[PDB]
Amino acid sequence: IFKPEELRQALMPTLEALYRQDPESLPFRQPVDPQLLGIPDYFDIVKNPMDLSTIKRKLDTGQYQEPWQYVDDVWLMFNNAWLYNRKTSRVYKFCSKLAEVFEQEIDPVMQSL
Amino acid sequence: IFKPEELRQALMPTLEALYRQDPESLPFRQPVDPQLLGIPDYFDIVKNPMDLSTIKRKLDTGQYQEPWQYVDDVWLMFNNAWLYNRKTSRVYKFCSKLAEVFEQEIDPVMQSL
Ligand SMILES: CC(=O)n1cc(C(=O)Nc2cc(CO[C@H]3CCCCO3)cc(C(=O)O)c2)c2ccccc21
Ligand SMILES: CC(=O)n1cc(C(=O)Nc2cc(CO[C@H]3CCCCO3)cc(C(=O)O)c2)c2ccccc21
Repeated sequence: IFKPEELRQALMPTLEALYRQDPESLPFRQPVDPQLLGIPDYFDIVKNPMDLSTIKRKLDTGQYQEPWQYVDDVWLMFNNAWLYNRKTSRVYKFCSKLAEVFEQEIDPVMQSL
Repeated sequence: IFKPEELRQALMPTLEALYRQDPESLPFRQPVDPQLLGIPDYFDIVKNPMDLSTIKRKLDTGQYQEPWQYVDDVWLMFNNAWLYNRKTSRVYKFCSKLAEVFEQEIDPVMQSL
């Protein structure tokens, strides 16, 4: 039993704190476009894309029933980037920065719920 | 014989240093849109518009043959902004800061190649 308008109250500050990271969030504010980014093999590796805009729209439009689905999506987005990208690349490091932030934002919110 | 991914690795640090200027890079991260910004004389004054998202695209999709073409697109972006906006304007002052930064990051990079 979980309602998605309280989930907005509860979880959106955590999402907002990822968007707040600048410039680290910018490669995550939109879906990965493999041709435009010059990474045509992206979907030979990643099979479930995720990004901040998809996560925000799902919060905004009730596609999250429980809060662990939001959490798993946020980790899917980061995992994808750690899976595809080189460890020395800026996008990898940006991923690790957002992940750090996300871990500290999300714990008290989830310990509450 | 500069290969696309060689230019991308060498030059993209300088593009990151531009994005890291907040708020100064904010008006430069997407193409100037006259309707949305209410400036219908923009294209009567600026003929070769340039912005960070275009420059990034060209680097991502190997559209630069040599480093001086990138350096040219960055300066074109600055010169358009100084040309169009009044000296007292936020956009002009922001531009000035982005150029002082770029000058400091482009130096070791061009020598290095
Ligand atoms: C999510 C993901 O894995 N990626 C995301 C990439 C990427 O550059 N995304 C990106 C990055 C940016 C701007 O990010 C800046 C951040 C500072 C470094 C210069 O780029 C804008 C957009 C967009 O408006 O569509 C997209 C990317 C590039 C190469 C390999 C992987 C990439
Ligand atoms: C590059 C250029 O010449 N311009 C860039 C202008 C501009 O404000 N672009 C802009 C600027 C911003 C960010 O605006 C910031 C500016 C500083 C902090 C307050 O918000 C976002 C967008 C967008 O959402 O597309 C666009 C602009 C406005 C008037 C005249 C010229 C302008």
